[PDB]
Amino acid sequence: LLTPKIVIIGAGPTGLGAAVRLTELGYKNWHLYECNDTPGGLSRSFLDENGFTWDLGGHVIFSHYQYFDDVMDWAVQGWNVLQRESWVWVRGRWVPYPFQNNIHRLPEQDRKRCLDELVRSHARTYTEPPNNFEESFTRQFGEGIADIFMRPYNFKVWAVPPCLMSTEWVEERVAPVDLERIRRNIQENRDDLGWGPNATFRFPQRGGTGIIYQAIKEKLPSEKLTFNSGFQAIAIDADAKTITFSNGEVVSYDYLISTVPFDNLLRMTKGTGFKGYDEWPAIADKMVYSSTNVIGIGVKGTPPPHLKTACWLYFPEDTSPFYRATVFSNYSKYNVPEGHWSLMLEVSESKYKPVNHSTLIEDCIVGCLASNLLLPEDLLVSKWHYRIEKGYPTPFIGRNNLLEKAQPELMSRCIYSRGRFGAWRYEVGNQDHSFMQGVEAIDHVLGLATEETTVANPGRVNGTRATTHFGLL
Ligand SMILES: Cc1cc2nc3c(=O)[nH]c(=O)nc-3n(C[C@H](O)[C@H](O)[C@H](O)COP(=O)(O)OP(=O)(O)OC[C@H]3O[C@@H](n4cnc5c(N)ncnc54)[C@H](O)[C@@H]3O)c2cc1C
Ligand SMILES: O=c1ccn([C@@H]2O[C@H](COP(=O)(O)OP(=O)(O)O)[C@@H](O)[C@H]2O)c(=O)[nH]1
Repeated sequence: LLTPKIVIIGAGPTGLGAAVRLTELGYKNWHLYECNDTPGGLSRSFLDENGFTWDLGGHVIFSHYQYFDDVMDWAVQGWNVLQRESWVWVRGRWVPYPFQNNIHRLPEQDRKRCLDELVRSHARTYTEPPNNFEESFTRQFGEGIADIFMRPYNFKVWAVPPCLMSTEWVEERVAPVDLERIRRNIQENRDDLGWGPNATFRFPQRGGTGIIYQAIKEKLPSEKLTFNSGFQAIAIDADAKTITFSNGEVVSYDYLISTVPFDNLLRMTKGTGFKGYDEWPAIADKMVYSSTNVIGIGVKGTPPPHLKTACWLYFPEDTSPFYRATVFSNYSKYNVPEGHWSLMLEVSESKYKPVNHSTLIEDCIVGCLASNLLLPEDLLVSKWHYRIEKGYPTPFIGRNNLLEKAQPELMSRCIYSRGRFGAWRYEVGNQDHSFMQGVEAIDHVLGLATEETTVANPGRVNGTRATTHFGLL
């Protein structure tokens, strides 16, 4: 009776993060609402008619937090730990990831060009920092690496011209180069391997990453969770402190942990005394994102020799519509029926880059044949396609300024908008980040913590590993 009623909207990792922290604390006065039947949001998994396990782009787990690792161990027994083997298909070669560090694997002419332009851009200095991502990577890597990889690959994944993107999200995503190391790589044909936070990752033996959140759902108190299409939140009244759902039910909260898209939130949230309130519709309109198409191809037999131990593959060239392919069957044999393997292809989509959905599956197959993934004789089963409206929250120029206009106003009225699209911060938009934003929001609501470091300070969380444990393990 004395504790605040905490309501969580969304059973993705962020929402489930909040629910797990509350459960760990033995907190009783909360409830979680989800409009889908399945927990896990963008990290959910599917099982098809033919025994193929699929998900939304071949998710792998790589945690920045001891807490989240403990939760993984608690929720799921039976993990595979893999060494990342990732490649770029470009100029007819398999270039080890990251592209920019491994230009010695390009054909001679392209390698020379890449090296020469890197030397050239090193020779050019500038009074002001780059104003955008394209200016940044062009100055940093030179015109060779920009033209061959950065420019075409980035438009291909983001579906937004990179000159419209900010430059501060890149810390753990875009690897730097060192001219001396590259020259030596070229003399020795020495691959530069191991860079990045996912150089090692873990993957559940059965059920994909989505089994994590299905297991978590099972471990939480059933009467505190609602999974039902009628419980899609469609209006928030911040004065009354109520949520109205599509089925017409109205419920109260003292605190709201919202994980719905930030633009959706702004559009459906009413109240008085919000500073800047009448700007909210224009703010919502300015939030840039790409949609994501996932295509699953089930294949009879076993992968060809070059893909035997591959994880994921990058495709900058226009001979394929997908920016990435994942050999999902290499993450776990239980992902496919006996005697098969599988590819998962991702194709980005936006107003800048429209997609013809009626030909999408066939176009991907043509892409696979032209990109060394499939052969004409391959026998395909379980062709599958799924489209996600909000796939990547683009780190567009001005993003922070926009978030700063409204987020503090929402928080002052006990509304915490968190998660991949809840907070719209790509650089802390993976599963561990999201889950932890949920955990940290709960700590902040309950006064157990002064700050929410993940959502507020991406530099700090991605530079250190958080040490603190999860009690239930
Ligand atoms: C192609 C792709 C590949 C990815 N790969 C990786 C990876 O390899 N590793 C990794 O760690 N992360 C990966 N991610 C990121 C991962 O998907 C997210 O970090 C995570 O799913 C975000 O969780 P979230 O709960 O903040 O949002 P979501 O996961 O989208 O969860 C939000 C939930 O809210 C619900 N909801 C929305 N609106 C309402 C409403 N109005 N009413 C009621 N419920 C609502 C939704 O149904 C959903 O279930 C990938 C993402 C994509 C798109
Ligand atoms: O060889 C590479 C591959 C990717 N990237 C950059 O790293 C970013 C993140 O890509 P990744 O596959 O790591 O993240 P994801 O798309 O899965 O979120 C991309 O946008 C690229 O700009 C890069 O610099 N070199």
